[PDB]
Amino acid sequence: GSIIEMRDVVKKYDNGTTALRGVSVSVQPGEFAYIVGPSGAGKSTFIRSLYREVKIDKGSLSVAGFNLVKIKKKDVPLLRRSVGVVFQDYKLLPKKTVYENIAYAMEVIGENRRNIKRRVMEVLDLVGLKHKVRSFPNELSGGEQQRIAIARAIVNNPKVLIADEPTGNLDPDNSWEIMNLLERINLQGTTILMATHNSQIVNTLRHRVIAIENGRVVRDESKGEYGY
Ligand SMILES: Nc1ncnc2c1ncn2[C@@H]1O[C@H](COP(=O)(O)OP(=O)(O)O)[C@@H](O)[C@H]1O
Ligand SMILES: Nc1ncnc2c1ncn2[C@@H]1O[C@H](COP(=O)(O)OP(=O)(O)O)[C@@H](O)[C@H]1O
Repeated sequence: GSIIEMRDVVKKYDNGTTALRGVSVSVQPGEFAYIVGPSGAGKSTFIRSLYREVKIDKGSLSVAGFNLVKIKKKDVPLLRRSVGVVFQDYKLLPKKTVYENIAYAMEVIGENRRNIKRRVMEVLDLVGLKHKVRSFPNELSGGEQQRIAIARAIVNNPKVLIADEPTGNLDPDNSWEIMNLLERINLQGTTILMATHNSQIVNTLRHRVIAIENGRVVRDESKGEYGY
């Protein structure tokens, strides 16, 4: 069974621009897929629809057992605990330590504090930065910040991780390091969809490629080339 099932999705913004014009995409647990296409094709709109940051107008969309047409605002946090999200600009909170930035994504459950700490240390070890637990984001390189943000994204052990240009603000060396981390997370079973403009990454680390142009899927292929 699918972990993401999108059918005939249409999205028109308030000013009238139709950003998705009938997109259908099916993703199985454990897949790694790149989302590629020219500026304005609708990649960001597609990614945002997967964690309900944008609401679809027509079609259907299910993610991790959540019906994103039906889900109420009050339940989006629950969805966010099954879908981790990674951003091009990392979006750490600059006044919080590394520990606080990661712990913030874990829901408080009565006590929870000691359990939260063990899990924060687990994901820090997964990304190789346990020695930064008390650091602030400014003390970290861009690559280190994105590794911390990825630790935050997986802190609830989600089955899906969505990334919008996760290496777009990183230089080449750090871009490859972040790809290695994402691939390691994927090999453990997590489904990963990531939008990207990095032709060298897509052409080298071959995965499923979903190409969008003018709001429609034009190509969907195993181990595909970047094609742009
Ligand atoms: N015409 C547009 N084309 C592309 N992106 C847009 C457009 N209008 C708004 N945006 C996006 O939305 C952001 C601003 O959101 P906006 O609709 O102005 O809401 P608000 O001002 O209430 O926060 C922009 O930074 C951009 O990312
Ligand atoms: N908030 C917005 N309001 C109006 N138009 C928008 C908004 N955000 C994006 N668009 C437009 O919708 C289309 C798709 O944008 P986007 O999903 O960001 O594409 P991509 O990520 O492929 O560059 C573009 O024409 C863009 O200008």
